[PDB]
Amino acid sequence: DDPLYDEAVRFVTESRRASISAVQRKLKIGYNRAARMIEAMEMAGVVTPMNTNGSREVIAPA
Amino acid sequence: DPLYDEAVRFVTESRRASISAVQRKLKIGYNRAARMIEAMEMAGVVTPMNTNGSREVIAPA
Amino acid sequence: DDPLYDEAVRFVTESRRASISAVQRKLKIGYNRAARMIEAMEMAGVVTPMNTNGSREVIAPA
DNA sequence: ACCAGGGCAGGGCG
DNA sequence: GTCGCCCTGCCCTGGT
Repeated sequence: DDPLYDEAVRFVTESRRASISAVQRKLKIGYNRAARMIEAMEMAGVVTPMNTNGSREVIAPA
Repeated sequence: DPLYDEAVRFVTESRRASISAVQRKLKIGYNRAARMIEAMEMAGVVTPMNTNGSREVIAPA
Repeated sequence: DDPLYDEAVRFVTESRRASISAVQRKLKIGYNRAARMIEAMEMAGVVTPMNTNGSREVIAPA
């Protein structure tokens, strides 16, 4: 539902970075907003769940 | 970034170009500090990273 | 004026270890928080600046 | 009442 | 074992 969602998924899948932090940097948005889009990406199988140390890997092809 | 000149002044005086040093100095987060180091690199104030990961400051103090 | 500064100073001066990492572990604080306090100790003459070889020494007595 | 980003601790690396 | 720095996620300030 976020206007930036499509752009966030593009960034994530092109850059191969699945971090909330990286999205915040690229789109100049806050933690809550970026976290929600990442959670949507997880919910939609674009991005992995995080492992114990918080890192995720990009599922979707670029 | 409105703090760009301050960051430039900091690195050119200290000769330190770590993201973290700038982040602490300017009381800012990692993302904003990284962005500023990137701007300094694009403006020739500091070098890009070498093999290990360290930058040199090119601008005079 | 970090609340934990005096505590950090007592640990550094007792241990003779002027290290950001040792303070992190001793106090259970983040890297930047510990680094800020080491920097503060440098400016106050409690520890030396970082040497060109990396190292730091404690100046102040225990 | 909103919301970017700075407060926090620390894992993963050279 | 040790070190410092990059970059992370999570929590809550700061602000016109």
